[PDB]
Amino acid sequence: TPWSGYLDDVSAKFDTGVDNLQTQVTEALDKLAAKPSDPALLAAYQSKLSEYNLYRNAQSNTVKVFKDIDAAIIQNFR
Amino acid sequence: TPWSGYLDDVSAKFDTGVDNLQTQVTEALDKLAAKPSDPALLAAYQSKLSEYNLYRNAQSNTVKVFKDIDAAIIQNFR
Amino acid sequence: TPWSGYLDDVSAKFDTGVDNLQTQVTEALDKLAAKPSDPALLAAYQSKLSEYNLYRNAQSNTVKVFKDIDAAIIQNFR
Amino acid sequence: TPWSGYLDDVSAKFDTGVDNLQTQVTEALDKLAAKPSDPALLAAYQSKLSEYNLYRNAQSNTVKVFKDIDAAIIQNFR
Amino acid sequence: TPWSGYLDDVSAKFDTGVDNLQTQVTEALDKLAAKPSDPALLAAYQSKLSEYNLYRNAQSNTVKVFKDIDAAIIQNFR
Amino acid sequence: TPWSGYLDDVSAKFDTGVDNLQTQVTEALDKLAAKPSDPALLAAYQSKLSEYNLYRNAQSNTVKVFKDIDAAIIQNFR
Amino acid sequence: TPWSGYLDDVSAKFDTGVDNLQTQVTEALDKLAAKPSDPALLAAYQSKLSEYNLYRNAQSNTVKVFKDIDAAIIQNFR
Amino acid sequence: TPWSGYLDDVSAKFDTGVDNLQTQVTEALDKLAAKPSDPALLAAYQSKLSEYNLYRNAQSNTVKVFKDIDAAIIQNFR
Amino acid sequence: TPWSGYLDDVSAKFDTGVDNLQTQVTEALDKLAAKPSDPALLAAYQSKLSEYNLYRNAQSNTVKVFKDIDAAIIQNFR
Amino acid sequence: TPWSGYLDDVSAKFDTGVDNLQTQVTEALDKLAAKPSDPALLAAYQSKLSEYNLYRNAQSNTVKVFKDIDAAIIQNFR
Amino acid sequence: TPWSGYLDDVSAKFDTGVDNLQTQVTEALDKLAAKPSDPALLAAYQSKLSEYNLYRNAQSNTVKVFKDIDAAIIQNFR
Amino acid sequence: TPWSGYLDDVSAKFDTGVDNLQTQVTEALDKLAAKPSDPALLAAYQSKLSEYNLYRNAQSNTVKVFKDIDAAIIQNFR
Amino acid sequence: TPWSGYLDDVSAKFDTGVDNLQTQVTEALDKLAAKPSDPALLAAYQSKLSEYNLYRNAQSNTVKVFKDIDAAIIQNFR
Repeated sequence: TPWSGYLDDVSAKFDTGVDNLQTQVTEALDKLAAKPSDPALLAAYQSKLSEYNLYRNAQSNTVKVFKDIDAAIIQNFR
Repeated sequence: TPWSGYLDDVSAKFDTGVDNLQTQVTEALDKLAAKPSDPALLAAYQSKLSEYNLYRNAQSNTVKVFKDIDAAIIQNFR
Repeated sequence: TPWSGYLDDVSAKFDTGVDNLQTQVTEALDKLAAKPSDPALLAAYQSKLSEYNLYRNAQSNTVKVFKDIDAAIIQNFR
Repeated sequence: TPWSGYLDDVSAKFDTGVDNLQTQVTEALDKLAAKPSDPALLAAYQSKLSEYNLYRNAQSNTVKVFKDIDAAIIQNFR
Repeated sequence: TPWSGYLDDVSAKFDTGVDNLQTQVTEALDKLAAKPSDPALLAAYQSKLSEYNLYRNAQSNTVKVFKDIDAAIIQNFR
Repeated sequence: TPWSGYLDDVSAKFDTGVDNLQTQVTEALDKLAAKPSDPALLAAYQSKLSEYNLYRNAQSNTVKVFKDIDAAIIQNFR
Repeated sequence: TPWSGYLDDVSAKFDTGVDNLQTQVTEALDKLAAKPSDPALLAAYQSKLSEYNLYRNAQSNTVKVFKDIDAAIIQNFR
Repeated sequence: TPWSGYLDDVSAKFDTGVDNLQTQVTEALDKLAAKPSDPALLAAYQSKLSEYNLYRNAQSNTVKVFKDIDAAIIQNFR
Repeated sequence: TPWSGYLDDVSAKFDTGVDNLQTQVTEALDKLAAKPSDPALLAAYQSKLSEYNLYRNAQSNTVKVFKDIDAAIIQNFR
Repeated sequence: TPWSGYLDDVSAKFDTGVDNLQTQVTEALDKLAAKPSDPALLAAYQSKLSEYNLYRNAQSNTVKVFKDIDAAIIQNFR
Repeated sequence: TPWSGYLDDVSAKFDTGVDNLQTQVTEALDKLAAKPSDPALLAAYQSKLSEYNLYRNAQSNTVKVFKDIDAAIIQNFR
Repeated sequence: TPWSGYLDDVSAKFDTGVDNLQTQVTEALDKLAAKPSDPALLAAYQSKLSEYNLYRNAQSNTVKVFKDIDAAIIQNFR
Repeated sequence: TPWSGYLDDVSAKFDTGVDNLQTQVTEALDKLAAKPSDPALLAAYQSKLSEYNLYRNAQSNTVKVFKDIDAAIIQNFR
């Protein structure tokens, strides 16, 4: 069984919170690269890329906060 | 179920806000290309093309604003 | 009873300080998406969107300041 | 009571600053479309349309300036 | 007696340094909104608005500098 | 009679040293939240918030120093 | 005493640099509108109108340059 | 084996997404330079050059976005 | 004796590096405002204004760099 | 006679090391607040403010070092 | 035999993890400097330079983390 | 021997990468200024000036990137 | 004989490691201040200033590390 800590479970909630955003970004890029002059494909790709940008930034900053909460408590043991 | 974020829902309101503007531009182009010397077809195509031009510009700039609002908040987590 | 801290009460003052700005932005977007070529609707939406932009930026930066004031005091306990 | 911010009040001064310019443009267009070969109607419509053009450009650029003034101050909080 | 700190006194020097710039911007806007096609009023308003823009930017950045000078000294107490 | 130690009297000098800074910060926030796009209100709130930030930091670090002076003397009793 | 900044003084040099160009344009228009078929009046009005056109364009662009010089310096404070 | 990172693979999808656009632009230029007064050659070259213009702009901006996503995560390691 | 630091001496080298550029810009503006339709005066003023623009930008950015070099060293004292 | 310790004498060397830097910063601010759009006044104030910033940081960190040297020796008495 | 610690072995995994990225950046720069107006060479160099930028940042931050883990353990010996 | 760092060697590759582009721009300007109405001289000067424009922009941005790579590593020493 | 410790000898290796970088920065500034619009002088000064910036940062951080190594050993005497 692969072990998962508390910081893993926080980062897992973003991964399960979006259904297939990792799939939808890759598929929208492949349709865009086939014909990069379609306004229907450009506006669709702008939405999914900007959505994926806010996805990783909210994920990585959240893990950073819970790390600093835990490190402040462990220091007060000794 | 295809997942849709908040930026998807903002861009979807422009898509549902016009009924068949993507259809009307394509149909007016096909009637124009059959006979590109009809003043009734030129004036009809000028209206629909200029309407489609303002459609994508208002859509793409609106998504850009809500991205910068969200990125300013996520930065203030840590 | 839902508990509310001091940082909740600071952020609540921005929420009660505007009456229905969350409503007015959504309603102005829906009227704009119905007809995105009306100058009366574009100028109305520019005002409410720029007002909503300054709303969240002043809110999020204010909470960040009071967090750093409190964290400086808690560090000087031990 | 409909809430109005500072940027709303700046844009409202242009709206109250002209009495019925939104009415006068629409009425001059309706008289022009009835008979678009009258020089008295063409010269009247040229004046009101060019007046309405300078109206929206001075309005929209003014709101853009006060937005950038406010965003520079809010950034210097934290 | 309303208390005023050192950062208040720095920001007060910009307020007393201009006599009635807050008045002159508001009065020039009201004369402009009455007739927004007068070149004498546009050129007068461009000067006062750009002057008011440099006013707040020089004020807010100056207060930010003296804050960081003081915070560096207070940290070296303990 | 509420008892007050020496560390209470040091912290009381900051409280009496400012007249109504706790009042002025709260009142400036309430005026800002009513209309968070007024440059006169943003620049006033930047001054009072940054003044309140230096207030608590100078207060809390000063009490920390006098604690460590006293604890060094009490250790040299036995 | 009406306060005048540096950008006011730059724009004032164009106003004092021409003696009565604002008067001469208005007077030449009034003589032209009385009899708009006089070649002596048309050629006189072409000269003064084209002179007034270069007047405002050189004035407004000059103020724009000194604004961008000042804004680049104020940014390098903090 | 030539190593290829993730940013290489994103830029490679635009290169494989078009078949021979780098060839078609060069060949259309060579046919145009032989006889630069043929309307069949001018209209063919306008299409391929404008297509190649949107090709590089969509490619270079996409790589810039994924760089800023990665740099935000690497900063939150320490 | 007026004291001058190292950052004063860096900024003084730009001031002594140009002989009378502050004079030449003011004199070219006064000759331009007397007759703002002379191509010999417009082309002379374009050269001196663009020269003065690069003067302040190179000056202010240079002082900003030496400030950040010094602040990095002073931090490594304690 | 006002008593002065060794840490007073170290901090006094910075005060006597600059002649009138406390005067020059205050005078440059008063000239700037009278006309905050003069590039000669902005560049002069950038130099003196950045000089005053490095002044207090080098002063306060130096006193912190000599405090920690003395506290390490006093601890080794008993 | 050249000795290699644990921090050397962590940094060595980035060096062996890329095959010839140090070679590919240098070769792409030499081809770019020969003709710095080729879009095929600019887009190739943007990819390799941005890849090399993320390479060193992920390497240097990783070594910093394992240093702080080890220093926390060594402190708890005595 | 004149010392040259790594950033000097990167900037030197652009200088040696072009043979005499600094010479060719100056010579094409001198031939153009002798007779600025020759289409053979205008089209030759457009090519060399636009080539020199891309030369300095690619040079200066490349040095900026390697500076930020080095500054990120030096920060992780202490 | 001027005494030199171990920390002096570490800082001396940076000073002897560059031949005349202190000279080359000062000479490039003097040539730049004579004519601050020469692209050959701007690009030369960008290279030497950025080289001098990395020089002091690598020097000052290195001395800080060897200080903390020595202070950890001296503490373990008693």
